[PDB]
Amino acid sequence: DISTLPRVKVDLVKPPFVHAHDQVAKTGPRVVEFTMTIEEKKLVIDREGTEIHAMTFNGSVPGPLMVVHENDYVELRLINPDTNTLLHNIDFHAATGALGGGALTQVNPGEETTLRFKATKPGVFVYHCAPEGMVPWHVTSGMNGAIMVLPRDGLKDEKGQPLTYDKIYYVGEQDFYVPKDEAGNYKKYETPGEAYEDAVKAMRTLTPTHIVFNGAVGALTGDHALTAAVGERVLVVHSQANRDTRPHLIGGHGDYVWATGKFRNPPDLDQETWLIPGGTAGAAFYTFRQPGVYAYVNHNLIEAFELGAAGHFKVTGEWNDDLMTSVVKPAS
Amino acid sequence: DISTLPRVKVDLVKPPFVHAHDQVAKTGPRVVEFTMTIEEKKLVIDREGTEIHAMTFNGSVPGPLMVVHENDYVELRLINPDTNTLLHNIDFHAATGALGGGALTQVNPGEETTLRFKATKPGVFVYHCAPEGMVPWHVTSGMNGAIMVLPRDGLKDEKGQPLTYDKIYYVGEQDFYVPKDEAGNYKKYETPGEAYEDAVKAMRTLTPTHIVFNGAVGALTGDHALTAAVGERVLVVHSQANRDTRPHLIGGHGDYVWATGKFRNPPDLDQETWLIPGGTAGAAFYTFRQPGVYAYVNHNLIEAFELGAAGHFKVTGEWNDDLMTSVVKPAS
Amino acid sequence: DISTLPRVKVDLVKPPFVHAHDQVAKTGPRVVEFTMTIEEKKLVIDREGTEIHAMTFNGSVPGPLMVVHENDYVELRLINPDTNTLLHNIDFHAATGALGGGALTQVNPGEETTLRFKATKPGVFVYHCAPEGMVPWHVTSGMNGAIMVLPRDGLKDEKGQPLTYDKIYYVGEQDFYVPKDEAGNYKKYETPGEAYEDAVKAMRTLTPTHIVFNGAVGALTGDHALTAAVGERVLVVHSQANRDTRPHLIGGHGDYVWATGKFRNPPDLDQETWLIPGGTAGAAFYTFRQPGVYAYVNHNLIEAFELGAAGHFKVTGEWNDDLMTSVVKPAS
Ligand SMILES: O=N[O-]
Ligand SMILES: O=N[O-]
Ligand SMILES: O=N[O-]
Ligand SMILES: O=N[O-]
Ligand SMILES: O=N[O-]
Ligand SMILES: O=N[O-]
Ligand SMILES: O=N[O-]
Ligand SMILES: O=N[O-]
Ligand SMILES: O=N[O-]
Ligand SMILES: O=N[O-]
Ligand SMILES: O=N[O-]
Ligand SMILES: O=N[O-]
Ligand SMILES: O=N[O-]
Ligand SMILES: O=N[O-]
Ligand SMILES: O=N[O-]
Ligand SMILES: [Cu+2]
Ligand SMILES: [Cu+2]
Ligand SMILES: [Cu+2]
Ligand SMILES: [Cu+2]
Ligand SMILES: [Cu+2]
Ligand SMILES: [Cu+2]
Repeated sequence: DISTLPRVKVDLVKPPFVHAHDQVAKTGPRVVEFTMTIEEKKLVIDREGTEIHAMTFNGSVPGPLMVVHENDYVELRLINPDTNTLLHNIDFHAATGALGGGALTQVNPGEETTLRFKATKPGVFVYHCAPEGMVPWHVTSGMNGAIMVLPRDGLKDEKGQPLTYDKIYYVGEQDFYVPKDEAGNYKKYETPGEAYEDAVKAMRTLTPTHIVFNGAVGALTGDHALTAAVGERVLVVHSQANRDTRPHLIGGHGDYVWATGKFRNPPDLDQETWLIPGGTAGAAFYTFRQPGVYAYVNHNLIEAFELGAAGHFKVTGEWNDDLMTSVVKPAS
Repeated sequence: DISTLPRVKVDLVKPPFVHAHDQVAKTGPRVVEFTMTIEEKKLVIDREGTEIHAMTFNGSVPGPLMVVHENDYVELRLINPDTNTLLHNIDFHAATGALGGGALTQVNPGEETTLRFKATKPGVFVYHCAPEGMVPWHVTSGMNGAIMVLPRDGLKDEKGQPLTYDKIYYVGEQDFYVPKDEAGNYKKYETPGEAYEDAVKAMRTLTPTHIVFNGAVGALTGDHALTAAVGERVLVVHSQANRDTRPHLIGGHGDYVWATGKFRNPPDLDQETWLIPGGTAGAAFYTFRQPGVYAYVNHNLIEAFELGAAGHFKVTGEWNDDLMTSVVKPAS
Repeated sequence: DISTLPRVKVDLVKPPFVHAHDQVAKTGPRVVEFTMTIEEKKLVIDREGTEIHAMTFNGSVPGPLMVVHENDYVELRLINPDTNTLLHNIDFHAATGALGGGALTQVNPGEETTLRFKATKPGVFVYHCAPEGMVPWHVTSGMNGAIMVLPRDGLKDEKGQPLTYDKIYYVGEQDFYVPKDEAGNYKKYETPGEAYEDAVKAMRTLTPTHIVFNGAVGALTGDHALTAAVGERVLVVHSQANRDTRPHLIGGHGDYVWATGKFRNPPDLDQETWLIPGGTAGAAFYTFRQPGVYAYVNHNLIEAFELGAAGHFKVTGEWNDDLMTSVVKPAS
């Protein structure tokens, strides 16, 4: 009887940050209430000033990470304001039935809906828009995110012992297919609808023009680099709603990795690089052992360094010469 | 001494259906006899009427699923009628030696051969044609299928407890590379041989023009949707002889998944999406919990919804509001 | 205190062979000293005579396999002779900190450096060049290899029992992106630097022109086929520094496979084909059961048979008719 369960309202935060939550559940099952507003907006995605009409949940690419526990209910109020031009919906890969909710959440501009579903399987899962007949256009315009369903007793290692993270970040990776003219220059459009047939042709090449973290080339660099300290335990949730990726922490490892994101399985240990299939979220746990700059990349290095799938960590603390040292510095 | 073993003749059925078999072996090891006839035929693969010269085992794309038990012998009579134009052979990834049988089964039109091999490893495995110098042309013209070698005691979960399926379906996924003229229109040819150099050039782009289930866009929809009932346990065998895929049941999960298809390994649990590498068969087990339409897709959504890699399940039964419900239907 | 540990100097050998080592450690932890010389050289990569300016560690593509044990120290003297034209460095995915060593090993032509790192995680790992701003160009010009860190007690199966190999081979798989003119012909350049902007444009297509084992189409065939005997236990280490691959032994299996290459995890059993993600090394163990020719391929068969990712094993010994036999040889 759901009416007797506690309700808790969560205010979401912008990726790559994650809303406050408890790893080990401090309450019984709850109805966890979220609200998201759909925003179609112009986004500049590279250093050249290339602009697309992005389709977003809550104004960001990716959409925000939602965090609940196994056997909580998720109640999502989804709002499509009348300033938008398209029909949207939402499909949760965490959910059972009705196309993940897509069949029940079709909202025209000026409409809203509220969906509830039970989070029966623990793991990180993709959510994305999926309107009939226009599914990849919405997804590849940025309309995807992820949801994490923690076990009620938190994460465990391969021997069943607790794993506790100190920090968590969410990296959404996005493949974009920006249409090009005859000579290879990117086209611009006044409205999302203008782009539609050119977008289909661009997608059918299967060759993205940009692959980015957090919605733009260089988004997770500089003042927006991810941070940690030596000794900190960090969980990085990574999603890709449409196309395979292979994350790698340059200078580190994935100590414990759930490449396909489902926590009832034991983690893979000591990974250099792992494959997250398109339409999946995964999670990697690492304890930092050295300070400095790290690069976190899709290790198709062309995708990383030419097309945009690279971010940075900046790590503070003490250098350990036992792990690595320069014996003879570069010299003639 | 093989001459003292029982022989049993199996009549194959057209995908996505699977011939009758027992999950737990009710006899000792047997010689299991199959016959396949090669048929080169014209196939219409999309709604626009695009036609290719397909190369098939038993008239279908994919070829039929063969089912035996571990340590059975498979004896295959392979017939290449004189109405065909090409040399063909067969390579079983389940088999040990002679290029999987390919070296021993080269049949010109008007020839036949009989191969026997012992099924020593349990799992689902690809089989495909592989003639010297023309391997990817035959495979990507549809000349592939799969074989399932069940353990003698059936399937088991990750704790070693029995898993019994109620229904089984076989989804063969096919990448096609239809040659195009200067403007992007598909070419037509009178005979398979006419297409050969244009086919090589089309394949070398690494970009399929169509990716389909059961040989055509929309093949597993409408009257040919897959069916199940709420509460039924369904095993879906999925193969891809040449190119990676990432299956996903929209509105469901893979409860138990052998992504690379080999049953001595524990299944992965609770998968949203899984990667089947090209040249592999995998298997996913799901118990339906909600009625309605489900879409089963390759979750590169461009590959699914633009290029053809999508099918439907239609599921009968009772709706469970505890798992999902619309709290407020879409409204202004 | 490192100064009290034994030092041992290893002389590397050319792939696909591997330097002598012990599987089970016969000494305590050591400092293992390697020297590598960088060589930029012209390489002919196909039967048509296509030439690239390759960037190599020790004159080969791939670079040589280094073998140590867990908790050894690796000390690498890296030499960039003044006959080269470019800055180079090295990044070990086995190492912790400083971008895998890349930040500490930048050598202009005429310089050398010595790096030491502790091998704290067992597995096979990629190493590659990664200079700031030119990472994929160096990697996709051949500047990558692998390092194997064995557990001190050797390899184990999924039940923790020892696995001992009789022979080991290293297959480096390389994606090349040779620039093309308007009509599709490959361009030639006097120096590596001439090619740079054309190389960037070629890489951004994400479509390799060649995918090869051991640096050229057909490198592991003929007199250079890999050899084994029936009954021999063979470990094949396979790396791909940039792009996914899916190895398959035609006529065999991977009996025990570490697809993502990390030995603290149990192997996957009985694999037909396995996925090694780009930026990863994996390892497969097989016991040969039949003599004859085997093909070892990337099982995207277009990549294998059209673009070059195929090699051969030639296996001596006795044929076993119980496993496979021709019952009726091909006939009219
Ligand atoms: O846009 N409806 O609240
Ligand atoms: O190429 N990944 O869908
Ligand atoms: O092929 N996915 O990067
Ligand atoms: O080791 N980074 O590509
Ligand atoms: O999906 N389990 O990593
Ligand atoms: O075509 N031979 O039966
Ligand atoms: O892209 N899969 O071979
Ligand atoms: O890249 N395989 O869809
Ligand atoms: O959730 N289906 O793409
Ligand atoms: O290959 N075992 O899923
Ligand atoms: O090139 N320095 O030895
Ligand atoms: O397509 N593999 O990076
Ligand atoms: O997509 N890698 O072959
Ligand atoms: O079975 N070899 O492609
Ligand atoms: O990475 N372990 O196969
Ligand atoms: Cu939308
Ligand atoms: Cu989806
Ligand atoms: Cu054939
Ligand atoms: Cu094969
Ligand atoms: Cu270099
Ligand atoms: Cu790397």
